[PDB]
Amino acid sequence: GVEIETISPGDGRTFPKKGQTCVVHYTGMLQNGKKFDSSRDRNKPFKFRIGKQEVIKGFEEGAAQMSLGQRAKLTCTPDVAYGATGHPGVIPPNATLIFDVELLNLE
Repeated sequence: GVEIETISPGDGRTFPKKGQTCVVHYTGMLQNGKKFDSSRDRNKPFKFRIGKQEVIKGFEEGAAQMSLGQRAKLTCTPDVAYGATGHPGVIPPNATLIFDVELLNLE
């Protein structure tokens, strides 16, 4: 399940498609917890493409439901990211994810 709660500004029309490589300043957050991940720290804006299952499933669908310049607010279910397994030492088992996501892409 992907829930979008948009911080508005942008265009609302340029949507990501297959074969396109997009650029995201992501920012993680644990529910009732602290940060666990940031692209704001490293200043390297995480260039990735669409459709290769590179990212987790919850972040994947929320990337397509945005447009250029927009700023969404994801909410990922446990079964789409890590929930039974848990990423070792960083994401606990049965975790619910929050993501500050800005889509400033190309192509």
